[PDB]
Amino acid sequence: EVNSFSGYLKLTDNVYIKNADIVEEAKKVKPTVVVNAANVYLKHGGGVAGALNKATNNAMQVESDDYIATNGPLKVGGSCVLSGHNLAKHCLHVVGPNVNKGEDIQLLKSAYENFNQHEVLLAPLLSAGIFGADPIHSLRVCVDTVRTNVYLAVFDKNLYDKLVSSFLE
Ligand SMILES: CC(C)[C@H](Nc1ncnc2[nH]c(S(C)(=O)=O)cc12)c1ccc2c(c1)S(=O)(=O)CCC2
Repeated sequence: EVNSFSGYLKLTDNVYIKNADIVEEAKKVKPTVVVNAANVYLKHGGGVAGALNKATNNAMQVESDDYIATNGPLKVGGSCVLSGHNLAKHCLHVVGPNVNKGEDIQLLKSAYENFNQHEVLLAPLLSAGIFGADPIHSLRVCVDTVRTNVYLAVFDKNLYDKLVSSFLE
């Protein structure tokens, strides 16, 4: 079956959320698009990007190095479409701002705007974790910006519960 997301809670008409590991969701669902929380040189060294690369047995990193050699780095707030390998038809590599490294939080709107070129996506919460954005603010920007159908996988029950409570205020 196509895009068989299960156990998500619908927040708005086009935003759904689950307490789940995006790598395990991608292997089960085989979505048309999985979003990677990338950096501008597509170096998948840890966190979500490192885990998605490891699940492709490093094929995503080799493909990413070839893209950067020909095209140069991405900009913060930008994206590129590459192969999904065994995880999806396509991977949309999106660069959210890293607030812990001084990047502008306003670019989080530009980052989520890349999702609107794809009808259905499996995604992480952009700029959260060690990128330093406030995760409740990242969910609000996602809900206000994305107009296509996005399934957010957030792999922490404590954070998932705080995000659903904040949305339902
Ligand atoms: C907030 C946090 C619970 C979330 N983590 C995750 N969310 C969803 N699926 C996950 N799998 C794994 S794993 C066990 O394969 O490493 C982690 C994970 C997350 C969301 C966004 C970002 C990060 C982390 S980061 O990697 O710190 C920096 C880039 C932006």
